[PDB]
Amino acid sequence: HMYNPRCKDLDRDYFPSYHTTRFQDQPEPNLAVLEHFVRVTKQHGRELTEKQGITVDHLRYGEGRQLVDVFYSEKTTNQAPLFVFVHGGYWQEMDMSMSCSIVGPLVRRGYRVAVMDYNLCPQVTLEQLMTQFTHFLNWIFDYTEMTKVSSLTFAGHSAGAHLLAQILMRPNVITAQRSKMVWALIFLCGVYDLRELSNLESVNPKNILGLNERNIESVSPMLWEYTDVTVWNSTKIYVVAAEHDSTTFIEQSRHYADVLRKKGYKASFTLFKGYDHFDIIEETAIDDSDVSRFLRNIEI
Ligand code: NA
Repeated sequence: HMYNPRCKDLDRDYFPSYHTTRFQDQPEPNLAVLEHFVRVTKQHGRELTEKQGITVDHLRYGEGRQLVDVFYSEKTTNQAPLFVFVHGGYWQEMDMSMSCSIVGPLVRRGYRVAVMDYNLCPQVTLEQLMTQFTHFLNWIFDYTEMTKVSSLTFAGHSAGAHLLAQILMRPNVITAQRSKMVWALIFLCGVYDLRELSNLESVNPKNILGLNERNIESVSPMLWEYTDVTVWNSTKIYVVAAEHDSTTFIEQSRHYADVLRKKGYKASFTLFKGYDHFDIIEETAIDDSDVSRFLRNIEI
């Protein structure tokens, strides 16, 4: 429609699972690319604590699904930097058991890694899920200050890249000092402008995101009016889109990166050759992978 001027189908251009070049021997490649996603990532999660010698602390920032699993190696100092991952799933699915592919190589490079969970729609309106996420940001800074670690990196995939993007507009929580602690913000294949997808029964069935004409501003990072930009000048921001996403996905990332840059943040856009929306996460469990080396390079 808008981010894809060649568009025919929107229910296809808003489900990344259709733009994969993988599983093409299959009648429904999309179902295949999800089955695979769910399976391998759960495998990655069990392997962390059953074969990799990594330790996990089970914490929470709130009731029920509002959990933080903190992964570390005991051979490494407790004042290690902290890497925070915010998972995807269209605000309707995905959980901790599928969110920990990224942990292993980072722990092996000397990070502590916090992998968080959140409540889904429609248990919350997206709008509420977002005030809950604000509580998680307060919790994670409260927690790092406790351990007097003063270097953090945040990464969010997909709907989690969208949820993460509020860190730049919650200054009553994220002080200038807190901002100063952040080395990088990484936004993997997110959505930033919800205006289109809001009116779809395939993405938003029976309006479970609880959106409407009045809160569309609020839930669209694309549309905000950024202030107090200079306090983020120590933080590098990387908006990433995968080569084989939807065209809509890719351009949203590209424009968000532009919005960010024009407003004067240190942001860049990347189009990541060979990846789709999903294997771009799957492969974070492999230290040698392309995406791994990308995260490594952010450090210099
Ligand atoms: Na540190």
